[PDB]
Amino acid sequence: MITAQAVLYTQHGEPKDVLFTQSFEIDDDNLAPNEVIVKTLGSPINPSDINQIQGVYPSKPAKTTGFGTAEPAAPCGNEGLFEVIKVGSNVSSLEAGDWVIPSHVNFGTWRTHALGNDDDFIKLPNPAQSKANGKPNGLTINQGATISVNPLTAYLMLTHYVKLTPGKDWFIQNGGTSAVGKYASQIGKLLNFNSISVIRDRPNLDEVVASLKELGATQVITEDQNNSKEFGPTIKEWIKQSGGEAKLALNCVGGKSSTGIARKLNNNGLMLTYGGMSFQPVTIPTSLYIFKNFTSAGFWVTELLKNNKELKTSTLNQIIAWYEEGKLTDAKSIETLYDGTKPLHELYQDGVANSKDGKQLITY
Amino acid sequence: MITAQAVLYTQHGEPKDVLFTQSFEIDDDNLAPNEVIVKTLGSPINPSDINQIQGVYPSKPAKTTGFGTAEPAAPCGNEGLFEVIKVGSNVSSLEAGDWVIPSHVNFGTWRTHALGNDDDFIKLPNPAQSKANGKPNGLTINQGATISVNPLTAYLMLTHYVKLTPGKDWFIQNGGTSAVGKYASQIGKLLNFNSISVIRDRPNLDEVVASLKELGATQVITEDQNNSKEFGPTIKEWIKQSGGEAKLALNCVGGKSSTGIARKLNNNGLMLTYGGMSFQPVTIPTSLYIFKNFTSAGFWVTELLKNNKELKTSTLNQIIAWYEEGKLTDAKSIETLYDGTKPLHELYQDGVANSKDGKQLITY
Repeated sequence: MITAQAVLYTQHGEPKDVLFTQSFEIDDDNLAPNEVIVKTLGSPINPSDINQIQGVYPSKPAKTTGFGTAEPAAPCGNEGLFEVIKVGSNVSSLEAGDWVIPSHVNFGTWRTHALGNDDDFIKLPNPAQSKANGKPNGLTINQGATISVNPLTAYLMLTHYVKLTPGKDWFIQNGGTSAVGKYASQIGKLLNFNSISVIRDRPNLDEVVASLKELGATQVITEDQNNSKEFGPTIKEWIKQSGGEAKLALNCVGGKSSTGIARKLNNNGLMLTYGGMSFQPVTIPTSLYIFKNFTSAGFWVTELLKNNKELKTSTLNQIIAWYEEGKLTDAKSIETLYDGTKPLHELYQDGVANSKDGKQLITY
Repeated sequence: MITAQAVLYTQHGEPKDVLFTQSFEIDDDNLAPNEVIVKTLGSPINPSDINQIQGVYPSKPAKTTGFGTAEPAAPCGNEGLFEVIKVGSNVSSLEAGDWVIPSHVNFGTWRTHALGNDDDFIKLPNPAQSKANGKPNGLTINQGATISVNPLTAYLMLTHYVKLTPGKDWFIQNGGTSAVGKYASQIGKLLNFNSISVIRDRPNLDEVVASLKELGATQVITEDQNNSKEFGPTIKEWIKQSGGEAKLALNCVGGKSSTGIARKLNNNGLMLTYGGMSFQPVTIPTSLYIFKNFTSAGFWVTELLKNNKELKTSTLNQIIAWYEEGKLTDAKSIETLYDGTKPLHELYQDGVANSKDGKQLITY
């Protein structure tokens, strides 16, 4: 018997108000043939996890009595890295010591342990296995635990919609220092796409620019420069000199920033909106739609990879391999280790409150 | 020889400052084999016509000296109804008395006559021909003169992008009292599509609403109602009771109105923006793109039909048949007849100045 902890809520609301910790049992002596028990290594806090709890994100786990509660309760967290502890008699795809992530969203990763079926999980190579496979790196816990949302988002937006000609064509993105933005710059470099990253001005601007360019952004401009009529010829020349075209815009900001990046595209451009900065709508001039054959659409990795296991698998495999081959780097998380002195839900509540400090990873 | 008049400008600007009327001669008795001489019967004043004159429209006729000016001067007008008066020795597709429209944009329709090739024109049936062939109606001059843009725009937006299920599915549009809006309502009735028309409020709202419903709008709402959060449930219930979905939004306004109609689409909705209400960008909440698989695109009839003569023909033939059958109606134009006692360009200048009165048609 294993006693486990899970972070739950019985009603939607702010995490600081509605979260609690539930102790529950998992019978490791009574595994069904296709069942596996996993023990959590780490799980991050993403905006989507918080919005889910808040009741404003339309993909969420059902409230159930599964954790032995008095009322139906929902678990929390959609991504996480776990270690396989024990497998049932018919399980061949997993064995003890393997690393896994959930195969689907809404699994609930803010907890110490989970019992599921072997197909509720996708195997990642653990460091010993990457090493034995001759790879120069193994995945870190943070890499494994955040692999399933941000890296896939960047990869898919860049490859699944418009085909950019390698060595010629351009994408432009705002939120250039966001997690997805930094992955997009790296993947753009790997795919041989040119890119412009648009970022907020800041005091250490020269250093941030050099850092993004090392990641793979071809050019970096500020939002003031994006807005500036008089800075605008510089950008047209960049694209002209390359011999290609700006075909794709990635928007996670909205408002004036969305306008500014849309206007930099050539004719027949596509914008994908994958995020937003509160009550700031996507704002595009009428003339771009009518006279420049401009299209604006959305991206939501959750919906896209719903009923597309092959696309999910093959994208995941490439991201894993790139970490192993030293070709992709993650932003560092602030790690809080659960040792059992403080209620689990409180580590996550602190993480939520401290979101502006950086990506919060609760580790175990 | 024929003595003709054309409305020209040598410099871009407001029509009231830059237009003048140029006399020119057309060699009546000296047509090349494929050439055609037409007399204008009527040409409307459209916003795009004015925008070309202002120099802020991306598709314009070349400035030349072919009208007998001293400087380069461009003609005016893209839409118009002409009557063939004489044809060259190898023309078989057209004869004297035939009604025709220009086959391409930038023809210059604000003039009394023109010389072209047979392939610069598309034939429409004249009323004598429709009548002789047993049709209950023939085209009026206004119908013919205005057939080439607005009716085709309404037909194509409704049928070429998304397939609406007869009896069940919905489109929503703003500018419901616009020429295109009133065509879309009628086409909606004829093809059994449900529709919501959003219109600005006005002192005679009830009369306008009754009139749009007779043309074929299923429901008519004000912009206030469009902006109301509390009205969402009524719209949701209209769509639920029909068993269909709101799949298509037609936007010619921008700003809050565009937000409003977008929000009323079901998942997987498409917006086509075909016009805009002066410095009001298309404004779409982030959540629609991410969570409702919303797409926003453009519509420009000039670009769509450039190299799709067959789509143009087929569409036009339908509008022509509906007019002959009495199934489609135009909005009545204010007509100013050119008789030689007032300079032609002054008739157009007055029309531009009187745009708020209604569509202006100069006749000959």
